[PDB]
Amino acid sequence: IVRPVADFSPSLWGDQFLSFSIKNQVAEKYAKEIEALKEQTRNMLLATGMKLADTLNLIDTIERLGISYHFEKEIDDILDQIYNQNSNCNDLCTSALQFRLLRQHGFNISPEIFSKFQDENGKFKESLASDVLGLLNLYEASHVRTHADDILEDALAFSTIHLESAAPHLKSPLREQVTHALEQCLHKGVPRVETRFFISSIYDKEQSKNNVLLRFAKLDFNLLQMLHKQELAQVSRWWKDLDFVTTLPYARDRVVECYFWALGVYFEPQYSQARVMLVKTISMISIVDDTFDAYGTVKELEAYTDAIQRWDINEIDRLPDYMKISYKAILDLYKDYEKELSSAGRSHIVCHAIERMKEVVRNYNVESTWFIEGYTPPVSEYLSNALATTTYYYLATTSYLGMKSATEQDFEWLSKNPKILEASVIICRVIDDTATYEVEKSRGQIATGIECCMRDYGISTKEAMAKFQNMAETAWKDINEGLLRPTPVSTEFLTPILNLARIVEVTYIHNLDGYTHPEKVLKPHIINLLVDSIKI
Ligand SMILES: C/C(=C\COP(=O)(O)OP(=O)(O)O)CC/C=C(\C)CNc1ccccc1
Ligand SMILES: [Mg+2]
Ligand SMILES: [Mg+2]
Ligand SMILES: [Mg+2]
Repeated sequence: IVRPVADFSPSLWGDQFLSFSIKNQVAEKYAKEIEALKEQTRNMLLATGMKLADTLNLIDTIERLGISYHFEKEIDDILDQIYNQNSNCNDLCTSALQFRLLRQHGFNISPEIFSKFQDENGKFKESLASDVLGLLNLYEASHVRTHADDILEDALAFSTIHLESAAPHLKSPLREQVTHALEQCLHKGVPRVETRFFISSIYDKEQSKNNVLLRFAKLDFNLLQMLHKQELAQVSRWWKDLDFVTTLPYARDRVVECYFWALGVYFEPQYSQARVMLVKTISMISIVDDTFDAYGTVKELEAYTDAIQRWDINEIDRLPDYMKISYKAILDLYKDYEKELSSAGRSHIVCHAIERMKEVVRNYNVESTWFIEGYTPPVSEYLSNALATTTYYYLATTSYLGMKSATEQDFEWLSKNPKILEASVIICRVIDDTATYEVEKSRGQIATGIECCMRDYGISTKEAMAKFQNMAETAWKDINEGLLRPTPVSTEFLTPILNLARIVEVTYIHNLDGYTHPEKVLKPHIINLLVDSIKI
């Protein structure tokens, strides 16, 4: 039994994360200052009689600075008051920001707030083309559209063309802020990634910056980063004591990138156990994926799939030796979770993630059977199988395991494949197929996603990759709609699903598999979030 040659890049990190010792001296210093700075900032938020535009800029600034999670209450109370007052008497900049902030927090503010900036056509008044700050906020706001916001259909295109035209002559740091927005809007970016950029490249270089907020943000980011580094060290050690690097060499060695993925789902300290649990799962399912996708014979993947279904160590003897390595590690991982959760009595909930992994595995095997047989399913049939293979139903479910507040009713909701969950699953699928179309139209895979879309609709690779990006746009509208109150579960359990969609957009920016090829895209992110501190 001779197998496809290993062709993956090795982890570019070595063991540079393997051992991080926190400096308690530094950490307690940072924390002590932050407490003072926090209250200073709380009082800024609670100041009486501010103008609407000042309030929205304050909240915007704090959120971009990455310190808003300290003021969920305060910030919500303020937006709720703003929402319930209906202020239709502002300019484009304030209006667009008001719109974006309220929408991001689930307040279904009407898009009619924009009617005053449009002609009798729904086309934005061209006279606004010289109002860069207005354009900039209209641009950002244009990305939180739901299906009901067709009024904003022109906003992205209008804002874009005029931001592009103005950028070269703007002063700094506004120029850099615009250029970066044009490349990566705020709403669909990874929060820590955007925050690092905002703090260092923009806010720190503003003539007008608030020094208390700047300092607060720098200290908080560097403090959490110490936590993240501990987390990664612990996970790196865990991955090293697994040694899949040598025993399962056919697979991608990307546990750092997996941690990046878990960090994107949530960064707050309260989600530390959840990150550690999540990243282990991400890492492990990545191995399973590579075993189906680049090593195991169909006969071998059958025994593997059945053994996953039966879920019981008595099945290892039925498996090839290298498959016993991954299989016992999988079963072990879940007994780990059961125990890690044992003290808070939340052990039972593990079977939700287990069942979702079984489901992923089932569809890995189908996918495999299609490739062997050379089957090109109709797009409907292809999606009904290829949605789960994103692993995203599964990761979403996993992400709840470590959240102390996650009740059974939450998992119950997530199991019914709610529309918000399905939308980010769709985004993952259509982006993965677009990026890795020419990756694996070379590796002999006649069963690619795009290849179904072409044979089915009688359309070219052009129209195929479009009609896919099409579904991505629809899905973002559904995500945005899914955040609106009344929410089906508490917002805390929606943000991970939204964050999962964000990470896919960011990793595959410019249409490249940034996970398999972390070099160009992911490595700079990883350096700025987990290697370099923000110099103070
Ligand atoms: C990275 C991987 C699948 C993508 O690689 P590939 O394009 O070869 O998959 P495919 O066979 O088309 O499903 C899943 C393992 C890593 C995880 C959980 C998070 N990252 C992720 C990235 C893209 C798709 C799904 C998930
Ligand atoms: Mg696969
Ligand atoms: Mg794969
Ligand atoms: Mg693919």
